[PDB]
Amino acid sequence: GSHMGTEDLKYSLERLREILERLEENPSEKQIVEAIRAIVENNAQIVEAIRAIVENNAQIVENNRAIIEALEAIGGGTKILEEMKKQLKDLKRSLERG
Amino acid sequence: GSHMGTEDLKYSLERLREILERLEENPSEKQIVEAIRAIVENNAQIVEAIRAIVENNAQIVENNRAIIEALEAIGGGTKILEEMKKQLKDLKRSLERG
Amino acid sequence: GSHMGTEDLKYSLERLREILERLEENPSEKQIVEAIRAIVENNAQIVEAIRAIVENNAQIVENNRAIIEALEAIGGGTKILEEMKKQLKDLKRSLERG
Repeated sequence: GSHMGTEDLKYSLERLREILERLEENPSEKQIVEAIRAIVENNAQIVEAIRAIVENNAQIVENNRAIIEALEAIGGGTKILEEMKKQLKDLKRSLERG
Repeated sequence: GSHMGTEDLKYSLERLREILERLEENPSEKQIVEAIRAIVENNAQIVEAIRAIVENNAQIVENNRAIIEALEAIGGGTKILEEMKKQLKDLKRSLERG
Repeated sequence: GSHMGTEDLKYSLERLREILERLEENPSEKQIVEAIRAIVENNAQIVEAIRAIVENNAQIVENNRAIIEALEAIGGGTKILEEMKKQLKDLKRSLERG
């Protein structure tokens, strides 16, 4: 699995903090570059973490549509059909984004 | 549409990577500032990407409530009413956050 | 509440922008470190904002499962049971991630 945890992001930034503190205490070209490096890598980690979450969210959206279809089946003939079908289409719209 | 894709974030960071590599190979005031600039802009892109996603998530939460109301209708008289109504309120709580 | 708003992230980055602009206009060791500092802090804010959102999303996933159980109850005997139960398990999988 390529899924990244929220805690994983935190731990990476804790290291970044250390580097920052070292930079502030003893400003230098080395510490500046190392600080930037860590930030650049961490930025990727954040996006990658978001990616996995978004992909999961997409599955949830699809799952939500499955509920509607099942609901409309057993609720067949009930007014709710008029509005629940509209929601399904809206979920599809969301499904195609991420 | 102002929606930003996950891939869009990646591509921006790929450019950032290039700048980092140039910085590391040839440290300089120019490369430092340019690296920082790219990071600052990319940070905005991440938040803006999150914004759109969160706004979509808010709509999903509202949509989830719509399912409950439709469900409670056809399930009227069924015990589930006691608990499903509690969920709806919880979804509302989430709806008002983002 | 420890929940952070999307707007909160924006406002922080607006300050970061100002620092960047000052850096670009007058490059200096001071502005470089201050720019990095702000970025490091803002990176934490982004992750913390994500954390709260993800935790909320987890609750939504659980809530979605509650809908299924209520649906399956009133729809008992209906074919939908075969597929809706599969979704519930998939939601559980998502619930255990974040």
